[PDB]
Amino acid sequence: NVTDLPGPTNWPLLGSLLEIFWKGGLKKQHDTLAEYHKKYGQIFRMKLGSFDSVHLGSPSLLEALYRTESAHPQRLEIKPWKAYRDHRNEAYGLMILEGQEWQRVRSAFQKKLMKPVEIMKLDKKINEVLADFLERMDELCDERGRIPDLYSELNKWSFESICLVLYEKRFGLLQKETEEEALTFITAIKTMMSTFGKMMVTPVELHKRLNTKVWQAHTLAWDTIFKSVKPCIDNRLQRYSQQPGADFLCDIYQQDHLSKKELYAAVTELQLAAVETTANSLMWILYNLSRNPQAQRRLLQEVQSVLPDNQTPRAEDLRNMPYLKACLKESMRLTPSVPFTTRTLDKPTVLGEYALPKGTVLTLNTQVLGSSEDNFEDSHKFRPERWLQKEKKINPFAHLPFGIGKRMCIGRRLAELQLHLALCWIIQKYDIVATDNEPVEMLHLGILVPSRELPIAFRPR
Ligand code: HEM
Ligand SMILES: OC[C@@H]1O[C@@H](OCCCCCC2CCCCC2)[C@@H](O)[C@@H](O)[C@H]1O[C@@H]1O[C@H](CO)[C@@H](O)[C@H](O)[C@@H]1O
Ligand SMILES: OC[C@@H]1O[C@@H](OCCCCCC2CCCCC2)[C@@H](O)[C@@H](O)[C@H]1O[C@@H]1O[C@H](CO)[C@@H](O)[C@H](O)[C@@H]1O
Repeated sequence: NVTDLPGPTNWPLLGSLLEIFWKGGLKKQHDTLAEYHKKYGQIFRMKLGSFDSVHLGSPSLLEALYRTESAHPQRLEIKPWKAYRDHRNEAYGLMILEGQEWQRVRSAFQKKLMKPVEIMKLDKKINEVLADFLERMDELCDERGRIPDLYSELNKWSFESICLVLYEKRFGLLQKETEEEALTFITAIKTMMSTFGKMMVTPVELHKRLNTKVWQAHTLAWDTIFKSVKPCIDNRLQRYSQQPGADFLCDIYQQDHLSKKELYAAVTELQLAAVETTANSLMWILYNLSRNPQAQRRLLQEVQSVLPDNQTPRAEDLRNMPYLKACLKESMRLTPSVPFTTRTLDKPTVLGEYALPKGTVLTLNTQVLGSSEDNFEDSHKFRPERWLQKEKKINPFAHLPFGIGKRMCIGRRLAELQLHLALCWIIQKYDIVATDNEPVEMLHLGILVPSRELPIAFRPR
């Protein structure tokens, strides 16, 4: 068939853009899609307005796509960012780069942020950050052990951290009398990150022509952002000019031939695609911990066994902490920072008892895979163990917080590194206890963030 989908009644003009609201709206989209999947099975499809797409929610369909993968996979078109690059005449980046052009840049970095021997080498820099972060932590801690604006806090950490990795400089976000251009560049990011959203459901080209107030905002946001990044990536190059092998950036710029104009673009989308996501999972892991004392116990122990005394962690030991590394796992399978990624076919393909029309929009509901009762017994349970007892099962195509395919998360490594170190110093110097036992809903706003302030307390030892 072709119209056997099935899916939710196709109600006039809107499509399912009805229930989607008469159920919570966009911020609860992941939930309702989760139900349809429960309903209409492994695969179906819906149309929000004139937007049509088919949802994939199974380990089968996932391999049944991984294998049929193309050389240049591609997700939805982020036209607004593209619009800006063309307008202002700037390069593109792995988020929007395409086909050959993409594959080129990917390879160059891809081969350096996903190679342990290299990533692990970030070792100290991260700790330097982790250091000042905790040093500031107890200061923010009141006496109940709580932090006001935790997310905001963890975001500062992840920002400051990744920029030490990218521009090789501290921005001073972790302590007063050190902000200013720190936050203008931050706002620029925050403004830009909300505005572009509006030129997606609306004709960016139309906007541009009318020079709409919104077009101008987004423009300026990015105009600024590129002005904050450029010099940072010019100092890093002028500094490791005659020192081959040293700077991973300067090495790409020279023996992978890429223009400063391309590096600027690539780095920036790296930062953008980094920070919040990172911070976001860090917070959900903490949260899950605060709700499972036993598992936090078995975790503390493993952090004392491998680190007797309050000594500083180091990339490596992680090899000796299978419960922690898998705590971060299960955490992501129960509370994913990212619910789903999207793909575009560029050749008709086979899925379900169906075959897709080529050029179709696919929404890989990588979330739902977490409750696949056939791969996860008691899906609604935080069990860092299932990922350890080597008697288990779990086909890699059931847990994919970083996306499947070769156009999957390029950060994954360095992300997990950071989410492994910080989490050591945390569970080290602090106990993580629940401030309360009342409901906390996940809300899609780019990445599942929580409905309210996280009810978790940081009591010292
Ligand atoms: C807990 C942290 C993170 C999660 C869960 C995560 C999530 C993902 C996911 C699910 C994708 C989509 C994959 C697909 O197309 O199927 C993605 C793409 C990507 N991520 Fe992350 N990410 C995180 C951190 C990082 C970090 C720290 C960086 C930056 C160095 C990074 C940068 C990117 C980039 C540049 C892409 C686009 C790659 C391309 O298609 O060319 N990520 N990420
Ligand atoms: O930019 C990330 C997300 O990507 C955006 O684009 C993809 C979704 C397309 C529908 C979005 C629009 C629907 C109605 C008009 C406004 C948003 C949306 O998810 C958007 O809500 C957006 O959420 C945005 O991220 C912010 C958090 O830093 C939100 O506070 C902000 O409102 C912004 O919308
Ligand atoms: O969260 C917003 C979107 O929600 C879904 O619908 C998006 C369009 C929203 C439909 C329009 C609604 C808002 C205004 C018009 C009426 C209702 C999916 O596309 C989903 O993949 C999602 O698409 C978004 O894509 C962005 C790409 O950067 C990311 O924020 C993220 O992938 C997100 O899912």
